[PDB]
Amino acid sequence: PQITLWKRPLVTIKIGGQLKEALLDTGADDTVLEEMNLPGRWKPKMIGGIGGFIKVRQYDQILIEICGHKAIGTVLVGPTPVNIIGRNLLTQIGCTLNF
Amino acid sequence: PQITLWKRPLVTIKIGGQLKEALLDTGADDTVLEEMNLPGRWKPKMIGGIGGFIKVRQYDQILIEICGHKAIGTVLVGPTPVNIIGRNLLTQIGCTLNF
Ligand SMILES: CCOP(=O)(COc1ccc(C[C@H](NC(=O)O[C@H]2CO[C@H]3OCC[C@H]32)[C@H](O)CN(CC(C)C)S(=O)(=O)c2ccc([C@H](C)O)cc2)cc1)OCC
Repeated sequence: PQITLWKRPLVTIKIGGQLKEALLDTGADDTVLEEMNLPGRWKPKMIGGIGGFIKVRQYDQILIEICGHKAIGTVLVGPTPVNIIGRNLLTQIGCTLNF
Repeated sequence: PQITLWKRPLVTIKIGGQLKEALLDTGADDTVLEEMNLPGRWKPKMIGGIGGFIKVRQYDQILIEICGHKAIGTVLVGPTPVNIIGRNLLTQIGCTLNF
């Protein structure tokens, strides 16, 4: 689909078998989701945003379906203010900016 | 044009008579620019994201040119780590997400 930006580009995602809402975020290198339970191993990681750094849990090679498009990649889980889909997965679903 | 997301969507902007590099950021409601001493009145504001909040100065009705496309709107100035073009201006240049 084509998504305009008059509203926040929020979409429904499916991860770990559960539905959530997430923001398509071209300014994010990586994908960061609010605190949740995901199966499998994970490693601690740090990520920095506009206000500083936070501790996240890094889950690699995670299946995630974004607006009907499948991706398999890295998902960071931690105290982000909002579920954000970053470029690591936006590229997988073929997302581009156009103007 | 069409901008793929393999790398950060960085573009040249013109503001306050100066050229700068800025990120086309669909995850940003508003536009946040590096410290610059723009003329005119402003009001203080707090904006937050990953890692907490920072203090910025809000200027209204500021003209920005983004890849040759002109836009006019609110710009927040402060110690942001990167220049962020948000939806308030991205809409004005007809920017969409597409997949
Ligand atoms: C020298 C390098 O600096 P740095 O590493 C941080 O640099 C960056 C800082 C911020 C961004 C943009 C930001 N992206 C990330 O947070 O992405 C995270 C995850 O993926 C990683 O890639 C990039 C960073 C990591 C979002 O797109 C937009 N945000 C909102 C989302 C969170 C809802 S927002 O910015 O908070 C924000 C909030 C309110 C408003 C107005 C008020 O509406 C405008 C903008 C990009 C790079 O230093 C660390 C201290």
